[PDB]
Amino acid sequence: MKMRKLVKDFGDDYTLIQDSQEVKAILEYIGSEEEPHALFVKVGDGDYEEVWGIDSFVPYNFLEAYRLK
Repeated sequence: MKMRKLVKDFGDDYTLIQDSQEVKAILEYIGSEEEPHALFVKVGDGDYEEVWGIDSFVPYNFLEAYRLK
């Protein structure tokens, strides 16, 4: 499983989440103690198939995202 991925490599099958409150909700949902400021999520079959975070609120293609789910 690839545990790290460059933002620039997140295609259209992913969605960016920046809303502070939604990030918090998601993190609790998946049970993560990590504190990213933005998420890249892949939604699948009515659930979150993947959840990745970046420590920056603004997404830069060069940032490295880390998989949380």
